[PDB]
Amino acid sequence: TIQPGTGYNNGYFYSYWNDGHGGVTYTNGPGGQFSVNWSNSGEFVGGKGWQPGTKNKVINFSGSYNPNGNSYLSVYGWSRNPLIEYYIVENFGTYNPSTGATKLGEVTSDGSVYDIYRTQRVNQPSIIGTATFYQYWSVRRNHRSSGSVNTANHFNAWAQQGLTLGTMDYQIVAVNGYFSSGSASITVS
Repeated sequence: TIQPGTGYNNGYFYSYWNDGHGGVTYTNGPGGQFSVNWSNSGEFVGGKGWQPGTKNKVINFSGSYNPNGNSYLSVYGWSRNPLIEYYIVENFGTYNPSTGATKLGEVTSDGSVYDIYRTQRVNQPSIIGTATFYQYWSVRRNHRSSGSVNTANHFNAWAQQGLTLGTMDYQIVAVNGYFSSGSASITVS
C-alpha cells in the first residue's frame, strides 16, 4: 500500500484517504491505474484523475470492481464557491447512496439513464474544513465497471435543475468504502 495522502503518479493526480481503522490497501500502478483491496475496512476513498478537474472532461475507465458490502465506484470530485461534493456513480455494493434522497431529475448519458439527487452534509469535513455543503449525485441505472463518462452531460443537467457548481477542485475515478470488504483494479484516462 502507499501512504494516505495526495500527489501525482505517472501524470495523474491521486488521492487516498482512510479513517485509520485498518483493513484497506491502495496502490498506484502504471499510467492511470490504481488498485484497492479491503477486508473489514473502516471508511476510505482512493483513486486517480485530475487536479483541477474540468466541466467538459470525457473520463474513460476500465477494469474490475468487486465490492462485498458498502462501496461505490464513481467519478468523484469537488467544487469551490459554492463548495460542492459530487458523484457520478457507475456502480455500488449493498447501499445505493441516493436512498432517501431528494430526486432532482434524470439524465441520459453514455448508454444509461441516471437519476439525479441532492443531499446535504451538515458540519462535516470538506476540502476547506468543517462545513455545511450540498452533495450532487447522478446514479447510473445500468451498473458497470468500464466505460466513458461525459461529465458535461451531468454538469449541464445539474445546472438545468438548479444544482450549480463553482470552480472545480480535484476530479477522480474513485472507489469509496464504508466498513466493508472488496477488491478493485481500475485504469483511468
